[PDB]
Amino acid sequence: IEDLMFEMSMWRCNDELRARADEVHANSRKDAAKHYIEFWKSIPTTEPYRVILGDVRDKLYHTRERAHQLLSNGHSDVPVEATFINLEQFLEPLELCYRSLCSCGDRPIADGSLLDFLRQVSTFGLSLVRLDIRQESDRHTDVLDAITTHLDIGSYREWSEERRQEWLLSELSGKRPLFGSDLPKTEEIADVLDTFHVIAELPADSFGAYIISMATAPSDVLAVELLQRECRVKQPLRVVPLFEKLADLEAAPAAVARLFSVDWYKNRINGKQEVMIGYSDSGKDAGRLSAAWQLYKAQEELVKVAKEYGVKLTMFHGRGGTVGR
Amino acid sequence: IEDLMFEMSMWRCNDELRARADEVHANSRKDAAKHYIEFWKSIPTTEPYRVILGDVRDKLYHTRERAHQLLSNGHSDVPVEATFINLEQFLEPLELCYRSLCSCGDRPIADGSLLDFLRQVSTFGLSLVRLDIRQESDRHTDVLDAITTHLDIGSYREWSEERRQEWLLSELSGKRPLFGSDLPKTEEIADVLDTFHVIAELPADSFGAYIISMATAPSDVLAVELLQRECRVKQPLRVVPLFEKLADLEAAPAAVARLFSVDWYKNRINGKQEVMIGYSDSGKDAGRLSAAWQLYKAQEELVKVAKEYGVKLTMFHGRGGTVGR
Ligand SMILES: [Cl-]
Repeated sequence: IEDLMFEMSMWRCNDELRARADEVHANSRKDAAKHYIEFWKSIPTTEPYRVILGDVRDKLYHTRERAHQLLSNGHSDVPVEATFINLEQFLEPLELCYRSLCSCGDRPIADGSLLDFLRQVSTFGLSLVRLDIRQESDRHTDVLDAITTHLDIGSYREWSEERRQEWLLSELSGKRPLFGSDLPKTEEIADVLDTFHVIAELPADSFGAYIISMATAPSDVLAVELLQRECRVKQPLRVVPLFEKLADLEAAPAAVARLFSVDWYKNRINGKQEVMIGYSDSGKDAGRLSAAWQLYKAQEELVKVAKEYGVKLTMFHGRGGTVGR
Repeated sequence: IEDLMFEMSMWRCNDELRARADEVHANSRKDAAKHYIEFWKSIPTTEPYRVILGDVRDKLYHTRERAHQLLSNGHSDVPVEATFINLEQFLEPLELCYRSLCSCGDRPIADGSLLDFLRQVSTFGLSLVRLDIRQESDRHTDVLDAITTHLDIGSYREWSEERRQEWLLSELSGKRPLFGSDLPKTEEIADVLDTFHVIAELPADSFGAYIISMATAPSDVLAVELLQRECRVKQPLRVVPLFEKLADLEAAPAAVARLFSVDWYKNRINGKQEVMIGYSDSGKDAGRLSAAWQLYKAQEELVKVAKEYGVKLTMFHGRGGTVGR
């Protein structure tokens, strides 16, 4: 950011960026700000790009200090409003600089370091990569079974698929909390519940998708959805199944259509769905050729099903480095 | 405590108090401890009573400091283990000094300042007085009705006494949380829920009884019990009805017997029940004579009911200062 501030030494801006620069120079905090090396003096309105980028540097500093404290200890005294909280609270001031530069005939300048920076921000965000959480279905099954046993209502394990679907649906559309603090938990059970609490405690733009290994029925996706909602995951992430064994690839389109049939999920999925297609285990239990061909059929029929339900499908290819995977 | 430390200058103790004083002088924290004015030097095992009472002063000092912080700000860094947390963790060392003194033929000394102190602790505890929480039944009903309405299960208001009873019982004996953070609350609703949260945050020996104004049915007491359990009140306080209007005094023995009829409540009540008897409103809506007489009969029949159910009843007489109350 300091190198970018050095280059954005222009003085022409449109009335927009001038107004905003006046805003920042208003709350300029006439202080020494000696923790910085460069630009430790309050930036003058002569060079307005440097003013706005100056506020951007302050919010970066405080974001770094907050993350470093949050990591090094368990907590941080750094105020959240002093940091970039949004993926675009960061982007906004840079967008403004770009609009101003183009407005003032400086598109060549704007397409330089400022553009590089814009693409880095829009591409990498506040957390360099979005993290996926992958876990096998049977662990979610164990969790739910502990819950239904504890609620004196049966055993989710022993329940047929239809019973699982109806119950999960009723609990997702219901308004009463499920388990409480007093739920008996295995180390595994508490592992997955705690991972959900960890996901809820953390920023939304840090995570990607929750991938369910050995997914076979909608009860598994709905299970993860309910387990998220009940772990108070404020902005729950998209759930995606992983079909890797060959039989799962044969049965996959049927299962996806049956999932989209659920009006609730089709309404909350918001027209977009991702499903992972594994390449590792297919050519292991059956013929490599049979695996490749069945994969082709799988992609084809998955797209068919998604178009049939008016949902934008993006398929996740779990390819390896070796041709055998 | 310092004056007590000064008088307890004996050198004879039994082996019990000797062992303990040696323990305390072991972890004596060989430091300056200059915040105290008197006894700032590590107390020598020569004066064992002073060793023990000296530790008592450390725990009192830290208890006062924690209480003062907890009051003046919202929180305290003072570790809880440094304080007296139990109303008798305090009593123990003093009991020990008393036992030791009597062992050594010093019962007279034990019956001086030490005894006064024992009685002051055992009578006033860590919180000078135990605080009652009183609220009228209709407010608990409003809360419950908001919950049953929000849970799309009906209207607690419109429900018969029997329906209220069966539902409350099922919820008391159930293990699932009731409402969540998303329960719509009036300012009154959130008032009573918040008082329960305040009760849960605070120590148990700080509170006494929860008095229900306008109590008429077991549903009212069961209601307060459920609201305590659901507000995570770890050690819920005893619920006690208040009969003050003349009709309520007439119906009181019946309503109290009807309460004891619920085996669930009678088994949890631990053989003890308190019920309040108001003296203010009776001689206002009827005569003073009719009210006095009805109060007498009411006490009589209440005792009969409690003896029939093997419950030790203690009655709370809300007498005023004027004869008319
Ligand atoms: Cl119980």
